[PDB]
Amino acid sequence: EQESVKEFLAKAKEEFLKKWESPSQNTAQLDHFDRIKTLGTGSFGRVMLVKHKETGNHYAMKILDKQKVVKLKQIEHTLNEKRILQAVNFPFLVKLEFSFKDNSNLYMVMEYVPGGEMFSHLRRIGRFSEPHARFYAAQIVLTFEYLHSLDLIYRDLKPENLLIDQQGYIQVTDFGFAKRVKGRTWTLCGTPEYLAPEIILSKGYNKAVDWWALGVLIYEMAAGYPPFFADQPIQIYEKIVSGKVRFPSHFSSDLKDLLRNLLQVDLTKRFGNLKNGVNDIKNHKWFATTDWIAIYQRKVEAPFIPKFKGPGDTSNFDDYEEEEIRVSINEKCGKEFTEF
Ligand SMILES: C#CCN(C)Cc1nc(C2(O)CCNCC2)cs1
Ligand SMILES: C#CCN(C)Cc1nc(C2(O)CCNCC2)cs1
Repeated sequence: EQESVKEFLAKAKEEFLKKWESPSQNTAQLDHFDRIKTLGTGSFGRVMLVKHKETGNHYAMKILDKQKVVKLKQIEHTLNEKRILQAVNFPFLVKLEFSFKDNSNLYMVMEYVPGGEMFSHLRRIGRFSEPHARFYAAQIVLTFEYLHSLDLIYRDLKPENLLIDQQGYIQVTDFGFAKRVKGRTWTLCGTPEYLAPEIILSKGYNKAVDWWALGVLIYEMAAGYPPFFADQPIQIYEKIVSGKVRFPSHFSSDLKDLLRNLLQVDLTKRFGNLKNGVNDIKNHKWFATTDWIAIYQRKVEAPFIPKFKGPGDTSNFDDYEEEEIRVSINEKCGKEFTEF
């Protein structure tokens, strides 16, 4: 609305498109780093703390096995992830420093954020007060304003993907489902508790699914548990498509009103997806105390600072079996990953 916001977003889009159209490639190699510790694992990849041998700097290295990426139908998703991360720039997104590939794997070398996942702190404290939840939610609102103005949808908002930095601010990690979308998209993906009804029903869907997921995240931060849950995914999906939501009595009236408009099952009536876009959220009464410019500038004192001893501390992450990073003598899946 204000011309200063319009010109900020226009410059952000110009700088994104220049890097999008000419991506960087092949900017390091594996024997430039020492392996320290496994920080997370999944069905086709893992994340490892590493140290660069010449500079001494620490990084979070995401390692993807090419053969498993193909088998689980993730080729286009992994190419989206790396092409988007090398082109974006925003205070609340983890930065990609290097990328490269070898006979067996794809590598994305990110900044290391030592404070841990928001999920760990939420479960240890029980629930966040409304001011504490609001500080984190404001950073997500600004991040989605940025991403959506570049025609990007994020599609994986949840507490495990939000890391807490040395200042107590959020860094969003894991762009494995992020995509450049000018109209609608159709892939079934995401985590069950956070999916909007139009994903579950196999519709063509848009950026409104990120604003639904922000309603699930704010509910989970302020209550301690998500609004839709069950033992089996089909039962979760039945609750989501009903959209019946019960709120704890300790929620303020302003919080309940915001959540009824983000958790709106009709996508054409959902906040974030109306004529006024993000400003229906930024101007809602639950955000009346938020200084949007001071949050962007990192000038607000955070609700807490994680406890850690230095840039290589891993005490806020958990323990996994330590496995080899094997590189085959023969090249695998070369054609499929030519652009990486
Ligand atoms: C290889 C090959 C030919 N396949 C039909 C290609 C395939 N594409 C998929 C997608 O889910 C990838 C994400 N965009 C939507 C389609 C699954 S299988
Ligand atoms: C708290 C509590 C009680 N549970 C029934 C709550 C639940 N929490 C989950 C999640 O693990 C899903 C993924 N992100 C974080 C929360 C599933 S069911």
